[PDB]
Amino acid sequence: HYVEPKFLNKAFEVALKVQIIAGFDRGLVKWLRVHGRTLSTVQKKALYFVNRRYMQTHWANYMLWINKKIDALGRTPVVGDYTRLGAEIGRRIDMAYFYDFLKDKNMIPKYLPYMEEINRMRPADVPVKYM
Repeated sequence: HYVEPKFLNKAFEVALKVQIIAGFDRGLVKWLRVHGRTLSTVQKKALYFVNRRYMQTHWANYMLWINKKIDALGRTPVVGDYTRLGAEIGRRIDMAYFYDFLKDKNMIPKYLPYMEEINRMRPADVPVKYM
């Protein structure tokens, strides 16, 4: 049996997704400390979904940046490198600018079954596509 190669080691992909989602979520918690009493339970879940889907649709953009950092290391990369880079993305995207738009313009998405499915996944399992 042939083995289909992966385009990024699974553990490396997992470190990126865990750290990006964790960082986006940390900023959502700080934003909800201020605004959470003005949002319904389903609206708050929709914003958690927004975090995961934002990572998914910006994945290829992040990979371009990650790969330049990896090429600059001067050695074989290891999982810790992807943890550090995913945490940097997780902290630097100022998602509250988007939360403010969604709240202030009454644009928080209607919460749907597929969104709850994505929220209930482990970050490690959230699907990404390489392009």
